[PDB]
Amino acid sequence: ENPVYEKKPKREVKKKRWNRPKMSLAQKKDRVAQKKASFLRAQERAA
RNA sequence: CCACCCCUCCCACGGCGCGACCGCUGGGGCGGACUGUCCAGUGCGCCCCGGGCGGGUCGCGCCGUCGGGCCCGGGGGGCCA
Repeated sequence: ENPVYEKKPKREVKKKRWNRPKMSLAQKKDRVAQKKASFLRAQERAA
């Protein structure tokens, strides 16, 4: 009788990011700086 | 028409210090993610700037030059005029 497809109307999206963004070079380069500081004050406090 | 004496036009090229324009670019603040075996650190989206730098566009001031304009225009020597 009526095979034609009435589409579902695209509601206004508030646009929030459920996905985690890609970690930038500055952050990645700085983490390994913080880690190699954290390791050397885990010796200076220790020894 | 040119050598002589001031001034004046646009165009060309080079220099120079200035305006008005896309990038680049430390710090002040919203907003959110994120990191570190101390509370401390790092991008990020709207904007704000304290700045400088050239790229070229665009528009100036002034200087350069046996400059180009039938050597623009106005106050003795050579022209297949």
